[PDB]
Amino acid sequence: AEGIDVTLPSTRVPAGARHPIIMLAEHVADTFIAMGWELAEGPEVETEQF
Amino acid sequence: AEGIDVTLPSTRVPAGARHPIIMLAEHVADTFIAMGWELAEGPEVETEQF
Repeated sequence: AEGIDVTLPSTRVPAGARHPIIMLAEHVADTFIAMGWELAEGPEVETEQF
Repeated sequence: AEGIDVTLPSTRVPAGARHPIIMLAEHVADTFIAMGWELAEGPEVETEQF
C-alpha cells in the first residue's frame, strides 16, 4: 500500500531560459579566456573619431 | 488607495549555499584556466606505484 504516482509533475516554478545569443557569447568568451585572452567593453553610442 | 508593505518577505524558497571549499576550488580553477592551464583528475584510491 502507500503507493504514490512518482511521475506526477513536481516543478511549481515556470520554465525559464537564457537567450541562445547570450549563451553563444558566453561560450565564445569562455573559449578565449581559456586561451589567456580577456573581455573588453565599449559603448553602443560611439564617436565618429573611434 | 492604500499601499502595501513593499518590505514583506517574498522568498518562499529556503536559503541555499554552495560549500566555500568548492567555491575556492572554482576560483582557483578559474585563475589557472585564465592563464591557459587545464584541469586534470584522478581517483582517490590510488596504487602505491603512482
